[PDB]
Amino acid sequence: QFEERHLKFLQQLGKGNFGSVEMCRYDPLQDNTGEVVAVKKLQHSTEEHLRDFEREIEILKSLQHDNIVKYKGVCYSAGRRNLKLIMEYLPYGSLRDYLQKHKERIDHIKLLQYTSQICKGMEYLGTKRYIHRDLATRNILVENENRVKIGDFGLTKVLPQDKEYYKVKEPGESPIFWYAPESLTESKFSVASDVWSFGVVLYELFTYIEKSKSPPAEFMRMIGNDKQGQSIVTHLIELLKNNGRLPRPDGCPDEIYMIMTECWNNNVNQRPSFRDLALRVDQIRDNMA
Ligand SMILES: CCCS(=O)(=O)N[C@H]1C[C@@H](N(C)c2ncnc3[nH]ccc23)C1
Repeated sequence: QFEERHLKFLQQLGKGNFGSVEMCRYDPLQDNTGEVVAVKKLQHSTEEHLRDFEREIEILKSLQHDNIVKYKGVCYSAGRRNLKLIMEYLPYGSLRDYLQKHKERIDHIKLLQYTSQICKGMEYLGTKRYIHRDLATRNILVENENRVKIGDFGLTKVLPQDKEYYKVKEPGESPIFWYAPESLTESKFSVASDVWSFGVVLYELFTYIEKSKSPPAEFMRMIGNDKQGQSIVTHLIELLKNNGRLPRPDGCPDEIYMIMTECWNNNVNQRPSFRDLALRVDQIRDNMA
């Protein structure tokens, strides 16, 4: 149980259109010896966003896996109008920041160890028919030098039993440069669209988060200056339809780029499964040694 009066703000960790994550101390003894936790809260709270947040909390509470961030509890203290999700806090931070910082000691075998773990986490979500929808290094956390965890479930949805996709028509900001074509055009999300986004995560890893090499940076460079009265998402859809793809990262092995290109198939049914991805990654890693 978490009492609101004992949560002490330390630092901001990240932001989403309607959500924010903060590093807080939970200090019931009020002597600064309390545990440091990660607190997720709604930015501009609504009755609709609260119900969605309740679902997100039920999703994370239902997950227990070595490569999934741990649920600690909730903090209401003021009915259902100031709901907070309490999670474990990982001092090493996001994989996005860690990779950039430690790019000299992180080798390809290490990148593939993280890749394998994300795949394992994703296969586990699949057993529960959960679609993550927002896979990105920004949302992956570093437990230690040999372990990562999927750390946010803000866009995660459960598939209904009757279909293999979830349709989401909703404002505002979508991570369009991580989205599968059918997610851009039909707002259709599936295990297959999470595989496409995984391909983009694999790309982020092998660029070591070089700012000018990010998926928005590369797609924008490919779209070019000829924007002339058309939106960026219109240009992106056309580019993907015409088989335009993110380039092979500098020093990335052909076999690893092949996995990315397979994830980025226009036909959802031709994309690999997360079990096949783990097999292929684990073996490329074993061969590197
Ligand atoms: C709201 C949209 C998602 S976001 O803000 O783009 N990414 C999240 C911030 C968080 N993160 C870096 C964390 N850092 C350390 N410990 C942690 N536990 C739990 C989380 C967490 C992932």
